[PDB]
This record gives sequence, structure tokens and C-alpha cells, in this order.
Amino acid sequence: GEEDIPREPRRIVIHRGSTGLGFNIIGGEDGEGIFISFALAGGPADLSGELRKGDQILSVNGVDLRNASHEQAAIALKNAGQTVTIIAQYKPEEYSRFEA
Repeated sequence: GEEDIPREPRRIVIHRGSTGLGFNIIGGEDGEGIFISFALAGGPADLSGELRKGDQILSVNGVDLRNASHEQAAIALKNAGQTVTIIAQYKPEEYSRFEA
């Protein structure tokens, strides 16, 4: 299950369409990281097969989010336009500190 999920960074392009990107993030203050916290069934992120709960979002449209606050990352995603290029890396241990 978890073992075979690729741990390298990946570049994923999704389109916003008329639906939203189809995922939520969690984060905190600068340095806490930005993680996918929820994936909407049938949304763009889900349909990609390439994004999941526990992925750290490293960048959006080339902008580094490794040290972004939650609000900073959320504004970046909201303003990323109709085509959103995400670099994500699967970080289940770090994400486990946010997920109850």
C-alpha cells in the first residue's frame, strides 16, 4: 500500500475548469509546510490520479511554498489561474502531525 507510493517530487498539471481544483490544504505559520488535507471525489485533483492526502505542496506555478504559511499558499492556489502546475512530494510522516 504505502510502500509503493513514489517518494520523489512530481510535477502535476491540473485545470480548474468550472469546479475548483478539488482539494483542500492544511498548513500553519512559515516553515510548517503545506499538505493536501482532503481530496474531492471526481474533482480535478482526484481525476489526475497524481495527488493525494499527505502530499506536501512544494510549489504552485513555480512559486516556492516550502516556507509558506497556510494563508499564503491558499492565496497562491486561488490566484493560480485556470491551469495550475503543482510540484508535490509524498510526506506522510510530516502530514501525520497535522491529521488527527
